[PDB]
Amino acid sequence: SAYRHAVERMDSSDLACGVVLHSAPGYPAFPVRLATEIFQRALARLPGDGPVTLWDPCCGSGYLLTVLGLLHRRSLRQVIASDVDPAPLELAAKNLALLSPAGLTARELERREQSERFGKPSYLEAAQAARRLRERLTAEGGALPCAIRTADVFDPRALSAVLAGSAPDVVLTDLPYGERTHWEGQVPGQPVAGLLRSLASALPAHAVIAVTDRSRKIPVAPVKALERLKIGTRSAVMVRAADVLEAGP
Repeated sequence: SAYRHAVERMDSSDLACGVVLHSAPGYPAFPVRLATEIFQRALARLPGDGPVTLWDPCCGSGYLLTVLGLLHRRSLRQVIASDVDPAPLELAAKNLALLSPAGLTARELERREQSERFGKPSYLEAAQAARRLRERLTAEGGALPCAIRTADVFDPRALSAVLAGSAPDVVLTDLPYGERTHWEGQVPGQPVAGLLRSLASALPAHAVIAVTDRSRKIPVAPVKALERLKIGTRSAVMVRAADVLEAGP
């Protein structure tokens, strides 16, 4: 596949994992360029272009959702994060804190304090990145409403509490490594199918569900794929919520 939206390689350095946004040893970053490509492909499959509610129900460290929240602030009404275990969620919460000017100010201050203490140039590189992100966030809509809760995405009855009355237009998630057959591989068909059915039970009919994995092709049949892409070692697939429901059990 070719980049349709992220056509020219951007300066995504301010959003790099471990600069302003928070890194973890146990969770991967996600490439910014691919994140924005997938998100823009999903937006292109929505009926209209009003403000979008975006949900990541396997949010991990929250890096992915936070990249999208900042980068695509102008296109977003709110973001929702959820995942099954407490460990990732502590870090996801730190990342989501960056979706307000106050959170970015706090991170910038932390980096400036680290500069004074340690003297490493990178801390000041990070403080300036946080300042720039805050300035863009302020100009592009201000604080982005966000919520984060624990929930098992495979349990459809858990979902209404995560949504708290919101109707997500886009789900975008990087599949958790524990759902893979093994660490090297990919999530198999039955788990993917169950994930999609669970989500579609909670979403409005028009919602676009976009999932990505380390694989050549993510199995969704008998659901019809709206669209697929392959970039590097990663693939993505998008489906419509209404179509998932039409496929049956």
